[PDB]
Amino acid sequence: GAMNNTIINSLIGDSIKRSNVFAVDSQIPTLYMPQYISLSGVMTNDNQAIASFEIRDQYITALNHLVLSLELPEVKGMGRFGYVPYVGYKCINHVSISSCNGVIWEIEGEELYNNCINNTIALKHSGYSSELNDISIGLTPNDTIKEPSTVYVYIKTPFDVEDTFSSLKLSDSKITVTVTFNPVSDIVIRDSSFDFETFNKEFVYVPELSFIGYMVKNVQIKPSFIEKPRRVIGQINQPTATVTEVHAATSLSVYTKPYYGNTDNKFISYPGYSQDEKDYIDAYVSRLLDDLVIVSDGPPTGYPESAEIVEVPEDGIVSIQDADVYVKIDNVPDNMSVYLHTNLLMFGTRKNSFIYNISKKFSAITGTYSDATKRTIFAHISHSINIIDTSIPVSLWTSQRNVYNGDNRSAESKAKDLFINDPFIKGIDFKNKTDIISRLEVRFGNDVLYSENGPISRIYNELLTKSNNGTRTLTFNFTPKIFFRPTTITANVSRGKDKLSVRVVYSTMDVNHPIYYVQKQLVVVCNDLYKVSYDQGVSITKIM
Amino acid sequence: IKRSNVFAVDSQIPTLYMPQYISLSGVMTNDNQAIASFEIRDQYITALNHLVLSLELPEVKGMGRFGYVPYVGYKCINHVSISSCNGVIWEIEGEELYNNCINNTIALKHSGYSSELNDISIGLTPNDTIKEPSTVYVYIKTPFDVEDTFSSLKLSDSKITVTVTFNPVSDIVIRDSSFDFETFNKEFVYVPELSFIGYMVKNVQIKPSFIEKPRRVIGQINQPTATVTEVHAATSLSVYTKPYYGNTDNKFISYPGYSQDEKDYIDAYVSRLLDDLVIVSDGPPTGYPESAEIVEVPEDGIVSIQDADVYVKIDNVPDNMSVYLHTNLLMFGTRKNSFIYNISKKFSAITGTYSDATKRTIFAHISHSINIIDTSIPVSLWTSQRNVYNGDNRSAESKAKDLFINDPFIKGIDFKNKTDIISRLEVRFGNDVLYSENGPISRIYNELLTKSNNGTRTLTFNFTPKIFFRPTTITANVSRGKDKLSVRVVYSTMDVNHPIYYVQKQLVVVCNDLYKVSYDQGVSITKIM
Amino acid sequence: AMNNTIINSLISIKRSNVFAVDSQIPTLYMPQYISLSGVMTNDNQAIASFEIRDQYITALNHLVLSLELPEVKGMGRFGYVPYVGYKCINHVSISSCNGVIWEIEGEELYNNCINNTIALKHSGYSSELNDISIGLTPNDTIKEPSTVYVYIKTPFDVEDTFSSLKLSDSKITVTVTFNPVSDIVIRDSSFDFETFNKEFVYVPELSFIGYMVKNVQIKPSFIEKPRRVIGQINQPTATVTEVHAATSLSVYTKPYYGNTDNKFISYPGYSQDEKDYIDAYVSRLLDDLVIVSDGPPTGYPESAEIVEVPEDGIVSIQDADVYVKIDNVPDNMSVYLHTNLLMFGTRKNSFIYNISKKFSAITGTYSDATKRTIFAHISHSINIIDTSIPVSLWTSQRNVYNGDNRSAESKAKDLFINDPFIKGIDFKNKTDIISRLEVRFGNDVLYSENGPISRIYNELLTKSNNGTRTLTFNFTPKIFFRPTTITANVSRGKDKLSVRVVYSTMDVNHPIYYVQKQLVVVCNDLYKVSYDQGVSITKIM
Ligand SMILES: CO[C@H]1/C=C/O[C@@]2(C)Oc3c(C)c(O)c4c(O)c(c(/C=N/N5CCN(C6CCCC6)CC5)c(O)c4c3C2=O)NC(=O)/C(C)=C\C=C\[C@H](C)[C@H](O)[C@@H](C)[C@@H](O)[C@@H](C)[C@H](OC(C)=O)[C@@H]1C
Repeated sequence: GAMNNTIINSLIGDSIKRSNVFAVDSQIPTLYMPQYISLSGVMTNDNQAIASFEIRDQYITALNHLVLSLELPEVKGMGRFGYVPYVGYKCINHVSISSCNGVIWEIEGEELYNNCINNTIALKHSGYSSELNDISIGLTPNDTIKEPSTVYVYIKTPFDVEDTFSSLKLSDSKITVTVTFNPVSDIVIRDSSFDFETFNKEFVYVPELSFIGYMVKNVQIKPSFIEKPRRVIGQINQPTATVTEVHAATSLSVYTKPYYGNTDNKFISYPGYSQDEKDYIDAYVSRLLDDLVIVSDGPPTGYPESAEIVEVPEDGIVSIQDADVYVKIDNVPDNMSVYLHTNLLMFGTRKNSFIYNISKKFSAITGTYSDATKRTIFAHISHSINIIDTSIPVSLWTSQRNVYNGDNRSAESKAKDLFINDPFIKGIDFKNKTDIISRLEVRFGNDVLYSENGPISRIYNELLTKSNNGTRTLTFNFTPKIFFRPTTITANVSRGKDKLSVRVVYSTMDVNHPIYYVQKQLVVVCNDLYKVSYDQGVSITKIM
Repeated sequence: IKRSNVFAVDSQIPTLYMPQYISLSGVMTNDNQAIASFEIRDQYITALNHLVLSLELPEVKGMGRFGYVPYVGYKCINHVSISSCNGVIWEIEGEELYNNCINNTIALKHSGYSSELNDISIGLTPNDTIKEPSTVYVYIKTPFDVEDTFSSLKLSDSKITVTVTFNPVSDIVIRDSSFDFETFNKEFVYVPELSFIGYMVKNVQIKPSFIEKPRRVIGQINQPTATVTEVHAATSLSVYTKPYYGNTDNKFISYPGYSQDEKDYIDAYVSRLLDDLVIVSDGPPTGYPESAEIVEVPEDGIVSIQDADVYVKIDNVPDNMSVYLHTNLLMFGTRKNSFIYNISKKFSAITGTYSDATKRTIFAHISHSINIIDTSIPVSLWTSQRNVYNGDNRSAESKAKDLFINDPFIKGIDFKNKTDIISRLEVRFGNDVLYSENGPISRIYNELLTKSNNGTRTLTFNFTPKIFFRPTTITANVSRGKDKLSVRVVYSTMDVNHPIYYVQKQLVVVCNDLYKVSYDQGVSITKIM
Repeated sequence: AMNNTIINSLISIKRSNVFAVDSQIPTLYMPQYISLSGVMTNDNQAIASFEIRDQYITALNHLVLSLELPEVKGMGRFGYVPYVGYKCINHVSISSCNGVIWEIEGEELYNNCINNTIALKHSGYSSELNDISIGLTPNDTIKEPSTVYVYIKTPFDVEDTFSSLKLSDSKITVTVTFNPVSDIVIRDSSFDFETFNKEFVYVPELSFIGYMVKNVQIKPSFIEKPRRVIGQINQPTATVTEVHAATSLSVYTKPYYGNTDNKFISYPGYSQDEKDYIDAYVSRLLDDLVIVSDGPPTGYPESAEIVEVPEDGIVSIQDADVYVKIDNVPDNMSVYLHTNLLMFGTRKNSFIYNISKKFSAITGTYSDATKRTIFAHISHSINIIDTSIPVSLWTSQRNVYNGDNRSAESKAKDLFINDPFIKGIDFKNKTDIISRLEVRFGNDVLYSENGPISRIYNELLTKSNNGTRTLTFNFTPKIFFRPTTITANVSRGKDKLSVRVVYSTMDVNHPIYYVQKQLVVVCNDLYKVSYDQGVSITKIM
């Protein structure tokens, strides 16, 4: 019939005991009923915004999947304004889940975001749209820059790992969820024209905590284990950080963070919603091109005396030292000539030494002059502009270290600069592309626990977690979560093996390049093992 | 201390079986709805799962614009029924099968998602090939696939009949007026083939199982209520809206083809409007209705349509010709002195260059505020009775390029289902409120828990693992009248002078009822009560 | 707060605890990421040997091969193939003192990782590596040095610690055989490949997750070992002998470019979509297709038929009409179309495969500043096959015409592509050239299909967009169960799998007809892992 005769004869024609692979006994589970519960908080104000949510109900036996709502207000007025990508996560400074017995679980804003970086849905929900993240311009004092919106922040906790099995049980105890918010300055990208002073005064965080509550008939509570993260931020430009009292750790993550305290946090360009490396680069090239190639009737005006604008010769090639720039613009009027800004942005430590000129990073600029709009429409640009260039704060171009003026752009271009205060920036560039760690050494006391010359620990992290944006992580727990006691790195207090000392070898950069002056901070995250006890309320105990 | 072996495991000998991919040709039957019946009866086919329906799409020859809807294979399905001699074992509505597969990129690609199928192709001669023949594969996801061999549909020497009801070819096709649909609808025939993974099991040990059967109730047009009766044991409840285009001719100004992003829909619309929006002509433009207000662009480039300023600057315009802006391309107004929804006002800057060689304007950059809703407005609503103005002030050429879209699985009020029109949801078990929300938090949980970007407002009752456990259901009380689920929605208030306000809405409520699979004297299902 | 309707609904039968679980103490162990430098050995194939023997290392899994790609300096066009790290691999073999435990062919390891986006990205998929870079001076940097990571997916990773390869105080040798650097590199004639091939050396490093296990309790396990059979060139048959217990059988086709110089007109670089391949081809052809010149164009062969575009704009190449209209053309110059850019035919007065006929409309604007044509919109019928035709076939002895009527400038821009993992007859493996598939277990027919339904099931069951015609026999969960296999009957002759395909035939006047095909049949055989006196495998028969 339908089955092939070769198969029928292979089977039809018994002694050995076999496991039933075609049927299973449908086990009756614990009688329960779930419900999505949303709660309004209590706002408190260094005058940091803190939201407190109290969960106390006889029928809320267990809970998991915490989602924080945030009502973003209508933004009216003049100037350029936009929210940072995944705005909802960037709002969060700290989250604490505590009971009468103390803190059960807590996370720093950046660590919660890092744990959700692989979750596209959670990231989209937190605020990733052209409506929120593109930089909008307000023309009149009553013009709407941003329409009001609601964002949803998934607060991933260890209670979600195995759904109902991992859920936080409530032993007739009061659970308080505390959310500490970062200043609105962090989540906003704006220009000088925008009235931030008024905005910061008028802005208020409007949060609402949602969770999946479970009403369990005759609950049989058993003790569980929980991994609690603990971060350590090293001193400015120090290649070392130490995590004290490490007794039972499931993982250790190492990454870098830039420090922009020495700057005004202003940047030349921002790509808006489009977040690819190419998008960041293109946004920068587009901003520079306005001043880089000028079609004018006589030498261009409105630029500093320090600026050296050169007329493009008949051959099209302009020679800036060793660098040759080919500039050819079509439909240029007979009364006008093509000009090139040979030193748009320049840096140097000594008056007659090596110079880093952004105009030298261009090799070919082709376009057509529009008689109707009286502007140059660029066709193709050949350049060597990188993600680092786009990530250089404006302050460093005009820094005291620089012997030259630095910023030779027009006043128009300078006015379009945007303040970026994103709290979750990693590495030294906006895309965290440049790996500035040449070598990583992890020491458990005096002994060397781990060492690497390549980011193989990041490769394993990215592979094992199926993430495209991982960190140099040392996982100690390869045992299945919830159903087993996690495997940890056991300490030896007597031998001085109760600390994790991380040492890195930062890459050596050129002093005549502005990124050299971007202050660095080594972030070391340690996940400590704790035991959840439900005897006379919920409580946690550090495994030692 | 006693420790569990985490580095080694005893390799259990499984049930002796042999799988085989079996493909069957059906029996076609013809309201003259196309129905395909597939009979599965073999002593050696002990169990089956992973149903895949193949469809041989024919060569499309002739004149006019033609293209298939994205995921054409899923859109073909109106209903699927898996039945035995004891009756229906499992059944699903076309849209619900598609909804269950929306997160499966592979299944969606297989069903027909290509530039070859979905881009709108134009036929120039009556014998010109518009679309080349193709075969699409529709994965009919069933609860028998959840845990592979463990969840498989067992055949107790019983006849299993797979019945596939097909939607009319009108639903899966996007065409213009020039296309001879009358002939196509007559000539078109569904050519199906059902494939499945069959298992020959030596000494099968069948045990009873549980199955979730989806039930849907579609509310009346513009009625914000729907009720699912005889709810005794439900595992979930999904709530969504569907647009109803009966009050229209199902014609739309633009369609982006294969490129399905929100931006792609918007760009396709802007491109279609631009042909009539900015005109380079020798004297005032002709071929437009008297109702049209085409204004010559002044020297400064700014044309003022009320409070809205439109900057229009076209290069290489001949000395004998002038640049013109259509100030009321598409307009809507309920009353003569009320708010006006003007599509030309949705543009702020239009720059381009006139080509002397092709005698046409090549647009460079467009600054506009056009949205996904604009692209989703049926042409009929612009020329609606409620509109005191003419409405459609486009050229006869532009109007002839309009496409009929009859996609049966459209949700919300826009083509991308972006706009959430439910302001408040209220679910009642019997008479008592089971759940209520002011925000789409149930949709957020659905999208998060299922790792889907296109979820619905879903109330999940079962958070217990499937197949290995009896699903956690909402327990009913007949005596208290708690034997039904009533859904009441409050729609988001829109301004009356916007054309989309007149899109008829339909509330869809899906209930997953729990059934017990019994294998005593053939396969049979029993509703848990 | 909980709703009153829920509280009233809840407030004898045995129930499984779904809200709590006993946290079982696992086997005491400690993991460590261990990286090892190899031993390089050298038609004169590069082989890297990695020896794993340590008292602490009890078990291992997740093999990752690191490769140090050197700085590429000099003149000419150069770029690496996408997923360069996987393409480097010819063979991988994990062996003990008792012999080979597990081994895979380079292409099969890549096929097993094609659904893993992360593993593919790590192996080298960037604009920095895969876009074709041009070197202007002999000391100009074409490619900056980079490190690529190749995830060698093994059956020991399936269930993490449970599936891990245990080392019974035995020496485990990981042997990696490398394909020639010619395979992983896309370059032009201007590039000094001769020097590069001499100077290039594979710099590998094997990383793995080692486990130090206190009081390990080793139990025997099962392993699926792949076997590949490549049929004779263009032959629609291949047989895999000694098939006693197989879990699956995959069937696919590969092109053979031995009859060519492996040179191709265009390559899209990093952008790998079908449209990207097509656009890169159109862009390369357009330079010679539409010429703006002062009088008839020069620098083309005598065989070229360059026609001046009439006032009408339409140029008629036989039945095919090409509309060409270029703006801002100088008064002294005219618009010209190359009516036979690439042509193929087997007879002097028969059907022609002309590439110029594959164009219907070409619009653009002439730039006075750069003295070149800037194309705006192109209407064409160019396909993935056209882009996949090797240059040799256009100039082949089968062709009555000259074939390649492009300029010397265009011909110099041709790139050598030697990617070892190309499937089908096109670069995107779009064209399905198998009309029918027949699989025989011994002399009896096991499976037959007229459509690629086995490929559809493979793509669906593995959640992959790039699958093959696969016959899976094991639908039982891995590691926790003995896999389900086709059972042989040596006495009845049923101890081999014979695959017979029916290839759809191409048009003899179309250059792709002369692209050689190869049938590839992959069989996964079941083996038992024994740990008694070292690690050893035994074929299930
Ligand atoms: C993290 O989850 C684990 C929980 C551990 O803790 C502990 C104590 O809690 C558990 C649950 C809460 C379970 O619900 C559970 C199962 O439902 C289950 C098995 C199955 N395991 N074995 C056990 C021995 N038997 C038998 C013994 C003698 C002859 C054969 C065979 C099956 C199991 O052990 C379970 C289990 C535990 O062991 N499924 C079956 O019974 C079955 C009908 C088929 C199984 C098919 C696959 C093989 C299996 O799905 C595989 C893909 C894995 O995914 C799981 C094993 C999973 O492990 C990992 C790792 O993934 C565990 C559920």
